[PDB]
Amino acid sequence: AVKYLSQEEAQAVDQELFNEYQFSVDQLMELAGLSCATAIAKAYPPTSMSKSPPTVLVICGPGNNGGDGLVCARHLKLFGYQPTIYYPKRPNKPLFTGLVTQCQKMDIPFLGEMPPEPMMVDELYELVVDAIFGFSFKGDVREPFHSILSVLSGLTVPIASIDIPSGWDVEKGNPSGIQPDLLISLTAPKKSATHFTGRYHYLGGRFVPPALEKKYQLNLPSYPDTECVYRLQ
Amino acid sequence: AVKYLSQEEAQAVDQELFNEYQFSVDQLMELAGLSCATAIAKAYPPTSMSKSPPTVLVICGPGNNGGDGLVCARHLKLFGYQPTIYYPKRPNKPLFTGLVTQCQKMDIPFLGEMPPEPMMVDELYELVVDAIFGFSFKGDVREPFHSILSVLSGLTVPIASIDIPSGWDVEKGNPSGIQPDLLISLTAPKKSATHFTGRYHYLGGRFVPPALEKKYQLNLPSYPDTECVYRLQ
Ligand SMILES: Cc1c[nH]c(=O)[nH]c1=O
Ligand SMILES: Cc1c[nH]c(=O)[nH]c1=O
Repeated sequence: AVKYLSQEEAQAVDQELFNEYQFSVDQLMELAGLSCATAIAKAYPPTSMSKSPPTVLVICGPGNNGGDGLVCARHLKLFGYQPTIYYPKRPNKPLFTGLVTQCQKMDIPFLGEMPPEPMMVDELYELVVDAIFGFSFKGDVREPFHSILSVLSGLTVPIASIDIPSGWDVEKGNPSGIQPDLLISLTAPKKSATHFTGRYHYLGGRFVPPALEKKYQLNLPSYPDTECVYRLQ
Repeated sequence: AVKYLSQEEAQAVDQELFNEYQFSVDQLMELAGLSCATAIAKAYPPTSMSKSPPTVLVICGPGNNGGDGLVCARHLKLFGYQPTIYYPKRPNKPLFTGLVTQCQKMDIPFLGEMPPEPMMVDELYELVVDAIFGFSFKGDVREPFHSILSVLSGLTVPIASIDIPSGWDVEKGNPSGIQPDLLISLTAPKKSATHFTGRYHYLGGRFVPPALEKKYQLNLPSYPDTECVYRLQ
């Protein structure tokens, strides 16, 4: 049975990865983003969708979860989805400026505003990716994300969350928060994951050294062959 | 029919990727390395091998092909191979120091010398990955790579080459050079690829924007589902 990580633990593992093992931030994010794009394509394959190419809104927050979202948007386009991104708060750091340019030149469009009504999102986007807040959230949630989350909580189309459903307390969840259909837990699941009631839970981020998985007793499942995702439960 | 690129063309496409599209070097290398690890696992799956875990020597050169090799070693270990690396000439740049530490802490060992006789390599390593020179080679080939290539040309176990078989002229090949069993062409094949006579030719590096594939008329095949490799011919 895979370990579900405290916020303490998750912070520690993440910090080993960057300092002790010296993975660069972009390397880990590229693998995370790919895992996400991959989970989405397995859960919601293109052939199984009414639109062709199937359309997807990726909503990216102001830190690393946002960046996973950018990577994810990009691999989705390659897997034959048609993504659109909303990215309202963009850290001005080469990592993020690069990701934005990549998507831009992939003709992945960045909206200037969130569609203000649940219905409009529903009509335009067959699936929505919540790439807003991640495991290091505390929060608490400022604008424009409060009003964004609030639009999301009224959607009828599925939500895919990266790592944590944004708006949820990282260990305790949130009974009134958003309720996604797919959760991609990166590295290993966080304790908020026990409150998850969607259909698809996937593990992603196939880059965890054995020595580290042992040290924290993560008990990761065996990813099949060369896959970067594993369907849990 | 996929385009086979001149060295001119390949240099140009590569430079669009980094300048115009602003992919960072590590992002592209992580995807390349993964493609390689993946081609190897599909061509030589673990179950199909006499040793368990199956063993692999990754020989890494002094530039980017070397770095793809480091990434590749690492994903191989994750896919259940047991790799060993020989990396004699290491650029002292954070990118490469990071890759070395990652592998080190994965318990992937870096040999201090090349086993000097073809037979010793054969007895220890079921497969050898040629991660030495890449598409920007001119060369010409200095030590210790000359004596290395020379050891390789006497092997009985298969060779997997990344992008180009090292020692070959990038467009014209090399009749007396090494003769690999697997070639992983990254991005798109180079003209040396027409001289390839091994069994496995895979395309890798699933990150080519449509606008760029169109501008250079690469005519890439369709990668299946969420795969990062495609078997050619
Ligand atoms: C440990 C860790 C690293 N990176 C993530 O995105 N999530 C995690 O839980
Ligand atoms: C265009 C190009 C980029 N990167 C590579 O490794 N090989 C290539 O041919």
